[PDB]
Amino acid sequence: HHHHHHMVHITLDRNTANSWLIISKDRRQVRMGDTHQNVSDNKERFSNYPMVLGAQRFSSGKMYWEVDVTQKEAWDLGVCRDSVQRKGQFSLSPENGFWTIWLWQDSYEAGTSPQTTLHIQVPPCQIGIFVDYEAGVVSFYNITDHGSLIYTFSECVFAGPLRPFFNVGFNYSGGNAAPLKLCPL
Ligand SMILES: COCc1nnc(N)s1
Repeated sequence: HHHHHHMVHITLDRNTANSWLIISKDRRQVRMGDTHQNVSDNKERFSNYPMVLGAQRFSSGKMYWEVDVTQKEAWDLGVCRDSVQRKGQFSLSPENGFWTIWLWQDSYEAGTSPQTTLHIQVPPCQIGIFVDYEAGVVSFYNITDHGSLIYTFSECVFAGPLRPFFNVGFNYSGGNAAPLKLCPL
């Protein structure tokens, strides 16, 4: 791919984070804390899952960013509508306003309904996410494997402003404490 030149500087929005997340001072890293992080509750916070949004909102153009997933066992990444549900249980699907992939139990899947099996030969340490708003495209790239394509959502019906979307995953196993990190340009 040749998408690197649409690179954007993404920062995390503390106000949207689940109350157990810890976001770094530079707003570029997030990890699961071992307890409630002593913040007040608000209507923006994801209640049920260890999720957080980027601060940036996109309604046009082409955007590209990269996320470090080194040594994590579980995570979700992609984009979502600014108006996605925050409270209670929900599935990650385009019908619910999410364009995502994930790692779970040693398999990678795209968040279609129902979910789609991904075929990745080289487990990624860094993921590139590309959004073309006008074209209705969200694509994922394996930075560890020379930028190879992972998955493309096409004919996307965004139906609103988009935000970068992150899930650090639970850490029931004691093997998923590592952060998600936004990689430098
Ligand atoms: C000010 O926030 C009001 C709230 N209502 N539901 C929550 N989860 S917190």
